[PDB]
Amino acid sequence: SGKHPLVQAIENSQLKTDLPEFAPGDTVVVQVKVKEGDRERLQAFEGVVIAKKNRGLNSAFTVRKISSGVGVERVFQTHSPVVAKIEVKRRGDVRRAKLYYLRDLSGKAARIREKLP
RNA sequence: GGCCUUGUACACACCGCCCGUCACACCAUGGGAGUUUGUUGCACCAGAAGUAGCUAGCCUAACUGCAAAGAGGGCGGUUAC
Repeated sequence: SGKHPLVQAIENSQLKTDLPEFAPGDTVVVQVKVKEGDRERLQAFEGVVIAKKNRGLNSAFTVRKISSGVGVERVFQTHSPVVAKIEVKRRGDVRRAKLYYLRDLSGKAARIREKLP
């Protein structure tokens, strides 16, 4: 709430009301809507959350994964309608908010310990 | 000019035989700044399926228990090769 009240009021009418709770270090599956011509489908993007920005309507989160030996990161905009659904598959145990150090690790070294209730 | 003997790689028989460089044509081959293929010795990194060990997170038909739940099993995690 660092913006003017009118801007806050305009942003508040667009907020999603069903996002789950998730934190950096988790692994999530994001369903993205893909539109080809008139063909609508859902595509899954599964990976580790390495960064999360909490800014209301301007909230975002970064997901990193390995695809056919190539690392790929996508910075999803949380409240965009393109993100159909977010599932939390596993909860991780980390010590910091941003996990950019995972970019320099591979395979076993990049494993994240599971957070145990 | 004639006879005997001797040496010879000459026998078309010394107008013999025959050697090497240079020039010409062909053939195989050695060396050579480098270029490139296969294979291999170490040293390290990464590492699947699989097997062996340890775990206690989760889930559970046959057994035990009046039942609560145990035993056993499975998934997961993890170490070695």
